[PDB]
Amino acid sequence: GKALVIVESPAKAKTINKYLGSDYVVKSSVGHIRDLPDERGALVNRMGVDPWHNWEAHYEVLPGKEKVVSELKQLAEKADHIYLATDLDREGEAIAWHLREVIGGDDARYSRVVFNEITKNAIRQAFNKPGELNIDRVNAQQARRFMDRVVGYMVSPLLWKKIARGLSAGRVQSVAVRLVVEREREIKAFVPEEFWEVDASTTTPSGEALALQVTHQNDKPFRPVNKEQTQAAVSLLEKARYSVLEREDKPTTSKPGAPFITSTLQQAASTRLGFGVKKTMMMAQRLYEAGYITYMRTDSTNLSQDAVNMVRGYISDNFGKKYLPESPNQYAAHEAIRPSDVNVMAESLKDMEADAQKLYQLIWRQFVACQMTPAKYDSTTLTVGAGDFRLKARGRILRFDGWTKVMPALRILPAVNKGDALTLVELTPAQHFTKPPARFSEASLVKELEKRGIGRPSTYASIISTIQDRGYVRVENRRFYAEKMGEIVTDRLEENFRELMNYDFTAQMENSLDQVANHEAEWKAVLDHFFSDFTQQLDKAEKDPEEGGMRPNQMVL
Ligand SMILES: Cc1cn([C@H]2C[C@H](O)[C@@H](COP(=O)(O)O)O2)c(=O)[nH]c1=O
Ligand SMILES: Cc1cn([C@H]2C[C@H](O)[C@@H](COP(=O)(O)O)O2)c(=O)[nH]c1=O
Repeated sequence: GKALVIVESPAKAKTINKYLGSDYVVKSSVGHIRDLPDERGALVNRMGVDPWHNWEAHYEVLPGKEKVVSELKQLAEKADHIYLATDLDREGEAIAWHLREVIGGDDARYSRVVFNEITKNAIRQAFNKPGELNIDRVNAQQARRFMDRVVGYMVSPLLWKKIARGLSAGRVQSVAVRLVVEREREIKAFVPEEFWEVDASTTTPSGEALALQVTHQNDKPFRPVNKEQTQAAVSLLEKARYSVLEREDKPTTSKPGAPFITSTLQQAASTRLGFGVKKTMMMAQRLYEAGYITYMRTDSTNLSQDAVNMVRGYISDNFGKKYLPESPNQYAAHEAIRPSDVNVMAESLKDMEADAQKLYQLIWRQFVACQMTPAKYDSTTLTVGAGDFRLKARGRILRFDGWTKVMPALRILPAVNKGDALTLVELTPAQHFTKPPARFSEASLVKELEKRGIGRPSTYASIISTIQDRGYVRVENRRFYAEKMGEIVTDRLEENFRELMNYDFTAQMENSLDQVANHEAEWKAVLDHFFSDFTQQLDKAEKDPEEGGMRPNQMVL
């Protein structure tokens, strides 16, 4: 009469099993078990969903999954209750749904356990008050896959006939590419502008060196545009008398960032560790399944009181009172990506390759740092007057490292009083040129997608990978480049699928899927509205170019 517990991977099973008594029998589904394969029976067949028949779906068991199916049913009868312990997100919710449909039986036999980490306490609480499968979330998850399937299978064929065979269309992927093609064109059309800067080396009364940057000439910002203007300014600066007009000494602080969420974890892992989005999410996943960190698909910077209290204890013991804030820091109930146990160091992780330990370390330090006091600096700003010019010297000295103490080990302005005379040693004119917009990176793109409300913790990685192996954009030197085909398709889609390509409408769809997940909308009605708009767009696109249809990629003579 033992209880059955189902998870989606052997790894999770392994870990969760350590915290489940003998009353439980943990089993992995090993994959999704089941999923998908003016109406056209053949189109509907390929899609596995019927837009013209109220979104009737045809879910099939994946290859070689019937064995696992019969393995679960068999274990299901022997169990008095079935616990679907899939991941906490919608996809996890849908997988749980599919397992229940297959294994069949009374709904009362099923509980949906949710937990953001696989630890003794988290599993305890998760299995103490088991919840029910949330059909709204399942519907929100299926609504998403149905529309993605629709766009994919209905827009792609049009692309094959108008542009090229094999091209793919993606509800969100095409919008993502659009961001890259837009950036590509801003860069292409950028005309670098020349501007100059003049730095001045001076000596304080006490003989110390003081590097100054000219900021103003005649109270207006100093922005010479060419060599002649710079020379004229330089010959004036060469004869001027330098003196400190203002000495601004102010205490400043730097606060630690918020604990990681999916998008910032990917950004930081990419910038600091050079890790790609896929690599990061793959390692993050293994760390989560091994019970080392909380769920890695989140956009919440929340930290549980237990997590906060465990880290504050670590900070007090290992860093001291001055690094412990009066009260815990709170940022912006899911959780941030943090270690499951702060006392587990990156070096102590079992069966994790070097890079996964490094990701853990990144996550660990960010988590610890986020609960530490601010770093304190004594900032100094010197405003120097030189005839009609004003020069600036900015300095900074660390007064208290605070949170930076958990980060790896790492300009001193000389002492000058206002009114002091400075001696000019040398003037250095430097030619600069405005730089075109930076190219999207592994990080900055997810960030841009997060910013525009387009992505989603559990889609960022997928979106980034999907737009790459299909000839639209390519990553070179850890940077995105839009391919000719990416621009060609993006122009076609913007012209004939404007609503589908619109950033706001795309962000709004995410809101609409969230409305479904929160019982504020009904999935089929949301799918109907989407399909209505979609088909209207699609019908015009299929027409001849002279009818306002999509332009073929021909270059007629
Ligand atoms: C994995 C996955 C998650 N999700 C999400 C988005 C939501 O932020 C998250 C859980 O949100 P919820 O608590 O509002 O239901 O699940 C999808 O929409 N599709 C997916 O494939
Ligand atoms: C300036 C900037 C850099 N980055 C990144 C991406 C890379 O991780 C890193 C640049 O390093 P890289 O040249 O070695 O690739 O910083 C962003 O993600 N956004 C930005 O706005």
